[PDB]
Amino acid sequence: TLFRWPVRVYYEDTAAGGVVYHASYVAFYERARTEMLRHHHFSQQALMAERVAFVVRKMTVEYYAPARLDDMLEIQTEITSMRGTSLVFTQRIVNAENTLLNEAEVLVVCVDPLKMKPRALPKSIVAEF
Amino acid sequence: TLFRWPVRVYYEDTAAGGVVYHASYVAFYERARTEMLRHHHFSQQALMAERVAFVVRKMTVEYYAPARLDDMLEIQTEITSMRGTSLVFTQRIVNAENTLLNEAEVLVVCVDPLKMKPRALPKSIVAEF
Amino acid sequence: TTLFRWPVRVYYEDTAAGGVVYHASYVAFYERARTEMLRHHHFSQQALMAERVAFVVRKMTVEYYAPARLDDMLEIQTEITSMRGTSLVFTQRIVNAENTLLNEAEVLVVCVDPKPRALPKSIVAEF
Amino acid sequence: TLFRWPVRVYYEDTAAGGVVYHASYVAFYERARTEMLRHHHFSQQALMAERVAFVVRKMTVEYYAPARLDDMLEIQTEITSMRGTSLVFTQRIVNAENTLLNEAEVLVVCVDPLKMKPRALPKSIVAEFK
Ligand SMILES: CCCCCC(=O)SCCNC(=O)CCNC(=O)[C@H](O)C(C)(C)COP(=O)(O)OP(=O)(O)OC[C@H]1O[C@@H](n2cnc3c(N)ncnc32)[C@H](O)[C@@H]1OP(=O)(O)O
Repeated sequence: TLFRWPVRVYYEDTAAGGVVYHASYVAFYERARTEMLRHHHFSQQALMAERVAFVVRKMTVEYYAPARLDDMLEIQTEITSMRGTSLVFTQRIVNAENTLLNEAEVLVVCVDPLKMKPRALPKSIVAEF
Repeated sequence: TLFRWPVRVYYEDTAAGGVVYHASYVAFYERARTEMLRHHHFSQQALMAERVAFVVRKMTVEYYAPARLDDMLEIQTEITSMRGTSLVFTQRIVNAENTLLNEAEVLVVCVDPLKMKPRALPKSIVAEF
Repeated sequence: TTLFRWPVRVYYEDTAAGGVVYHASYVAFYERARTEMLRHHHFSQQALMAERVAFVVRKMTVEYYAPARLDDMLEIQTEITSMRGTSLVFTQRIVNAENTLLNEAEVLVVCVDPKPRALPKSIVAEF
Repeated sequence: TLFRWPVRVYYEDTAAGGVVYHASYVAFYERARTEMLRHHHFSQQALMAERVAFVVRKMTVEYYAPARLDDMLEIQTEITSMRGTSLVFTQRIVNAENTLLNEAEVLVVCVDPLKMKPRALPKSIVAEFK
């Protein structure tokens, strides 16, 4: 089920061309994943209490049009796949005119932050999604 | 042919998990492509002179193992495909023990800096690579 | 008075390997708050673009009293405490959810032509 | 006893105004302090494992002139005070033509990172910087 997250573009996100730096979008996507989990009570507390961390294993981003300084964006996020130890997030960013700026597909793996090796998906997360 | 670029990991690149933040690698890869171009005399000055800029159209990043604070990394970069308006860079990151940490494939489009619309690769770029 | 409040959530991108917010991240947080304060007083950046005005930091002093951490919801507090000629001073501080004072800053900002120009009369009148 | 460190300005460091973002200089200064420690044989990743870390307690930065894309900068760094738990770094940034761009003064405090509580500077670090 879709989760929406608003993001304002600030000077820090821009680059010399007047557009958002392409790596800043990657950070925006991470914020939206974090907020989606937070919304489902999967805070860092609840995660690291039942043995977890989440790390990015593979990420594909396709860039169509730029965001500019002071734009108000919407990050849209869905969990489209769940396996043994991993989830796939399907994400995209639109601007206030609903113009599609870029899209991402993010494979995420559940690990142990001390040693960082694949841990099975907690059943709480599987049932929640 | 392979272009090698060293990158040191600083606090600004790390996050609270104690490893490099996944978006930081995207910036590392960009620096290596910039320095690869610079090695062939395609500086920012030479590119502006021939009315050319490069933008990332699509990027896939594979995260195998973490970099940490104080690691001296080597980014390895090769141009593996050259189309009419487009270049594909294949890149990878190893640490000082030559452990493969990370790999990327980057589709880069040639645009004019005025309209940001695609344009044919400069003949010098085609001839050089 | 001019006191403006702005919330900021701490994300992974803001943290560093020590487990706390990287010290340069606070500098960005303070800039967002100045930007939003100006938006609240009807000086969005596209409006400022139309009046030929930009703002650049000339000098800043930051005091780091206690750290912010991943997932903290912070409040940036911002006041314009002086204005004269071409420049103005922002006084800013950051508190966490317990109202612990984490940080404070004094920022000298100069109005420029996107070179130093006098403050707009509307900006001075507003503050 | 100055320590010099070069830094190339990349597209990631620029902002919409065409110049380096004012917070990027702050990161440049941190890199130079880290490299000064590294030149004197100290690794902050290794020190972390010994429950030793350094945090910024106070910083002043003055911006005189901008850096731009592809500039090769030199960060210049000295330790000007050292006592108890703390060090003062005095730093500046010049460009390739030796134009003074930026200056900073940074009060740094040694802490146990587990508790984020100050501690005496390591004896070997004191020995190293006089
Ligand atoms: C390590 C990874 C990061 C790498 C480098 C970075 O980016 S560094 C990240 C940015 N820097 C920081 O986060 C440092 C934050 N500062 C601190 O944690 C602490 O100030 C610190 C141990 C240096 C110093 O603590 P001290 O109390 O011994 O020093 P000092 O007396 O000067 O502190 C001034 C005021 O701050 C208060 N104070 C100190 N620690 C506090 C805390 N944890 N929670 C609430 N208040 C605190 C003091 O009691 C005092 O309050 P009163 O004046 O009201 O009596």
